[PDB]
Amino acid sequence: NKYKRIFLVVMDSVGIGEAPDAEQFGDLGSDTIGHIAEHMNGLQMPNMVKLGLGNIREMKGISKVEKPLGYYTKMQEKSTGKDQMTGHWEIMGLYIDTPFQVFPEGFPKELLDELEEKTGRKIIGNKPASGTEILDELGQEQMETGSLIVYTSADSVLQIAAHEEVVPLDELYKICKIARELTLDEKYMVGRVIARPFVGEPGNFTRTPNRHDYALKPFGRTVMNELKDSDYDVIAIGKISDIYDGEGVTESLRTKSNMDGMDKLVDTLNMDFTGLSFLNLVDFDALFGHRRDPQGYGEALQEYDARLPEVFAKLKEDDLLLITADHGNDPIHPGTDHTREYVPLLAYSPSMKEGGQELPLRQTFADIGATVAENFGVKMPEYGTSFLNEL
Ligand SMILES: O=P([O-])(O)O[C@H]1O[C@H](COP(=O)(O)O)[C@@H](O)[C@H](O)[C@H]1O
Ligand SMILES: [Mn+2]
Ligand SMILES: [Mn+2]
Ligand SMILES: [Mn+2]
Repeated sequence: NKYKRIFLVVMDSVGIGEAPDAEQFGDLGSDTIGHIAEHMNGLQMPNMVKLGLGNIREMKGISKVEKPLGYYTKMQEKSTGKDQMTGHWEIMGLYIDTPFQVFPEGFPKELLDELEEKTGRKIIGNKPASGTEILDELGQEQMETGSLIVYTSADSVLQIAAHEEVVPLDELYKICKIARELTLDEKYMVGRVIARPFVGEPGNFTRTPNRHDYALKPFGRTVMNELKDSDYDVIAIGKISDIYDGEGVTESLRTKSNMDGMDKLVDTLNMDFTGLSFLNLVDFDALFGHRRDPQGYGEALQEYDARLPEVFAKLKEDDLLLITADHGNDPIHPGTDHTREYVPLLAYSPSMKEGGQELPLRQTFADIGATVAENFGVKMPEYGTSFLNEL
């Protein structure tokens, strides 16, 4: 095998400019890194610059270098949707025709009617909200009536909140499983159904750790599945395991923040493994993109960049580092949804003694999965073209 270990880092939502099909999505003008760079009066990301970020595209504070450490290009999304599961499933070798939906005005009456019909319970709420806001507003009514608080967020989720002393946990989980079946429908396709049990009294409600998530499996066996089946390590860091519903995962490391995610990446550098370490840095999307906070996003990018030199120092001759993103989420863009954007691709190994070069543009995110598959000699994905031989 060419590389013993591959470290794949998804900077979640870190897009590099509108894709050719952005107009279909209402995403003309979208530019996640570029708009952040402008807001920051120049982004400080010297380590990404050294890798060749500016060679992909020059932006404020992000300039090209004569001799990038590794290889660079961008990738274009081939699948229909710009959601979390589409982008990640494509990266690992799939093609997803049917996109996951978001619900800024709440769920269609038809879906909620059927959920009521199957459960024998009333549904209240039906809007995007934080768990705190919705409990303050409807927690007391929920307790008194035994109704279900159904709500969403900026991502593809259907959340069901019920008080633990009013709706037994087991009943709440049964209800969520019913909701999970009903939402396997392209009209209502949510990425995740989430049980949100809570306790307390009006003016003092708290969500309990008895939260359960109900995800869909990827629409195909992924490169991760093939790695696991061939006895390779597949270490998932952060949201990765959840995003693939555990498919192909041999070890999962939970993270609490981007800095904690980098700490776990460092932990995996310290592990003797053969296979894939796969990190998702989610704060970019979860705290800043959807909340349209370019300052916070910019600060987070600078915090991430400052962590990289330690990563560079630990990489071995037979390690490969891949840095990419799944979609965009431009923090200076209308609405609260993701943006359809190209994503950067940086590919670096200390064995690249003369530095890297420009790669042909990746026509699908599955090019990453294809590269990983070829490296480890496992079954090649149906989609994607390996760039292993170019490195
Ligand atoms: O908590 P996480 O990282 O699993 O994230 C979870 O909860 C968030 C809601 O946050 P709130 O608690 O403010 O309602 C949602 O945006 C997200 O889709 C969901 O996976
Ligand atoms: Mn848009
Ligand atoms: Mn994402
Ligand atoms: Mn998102």
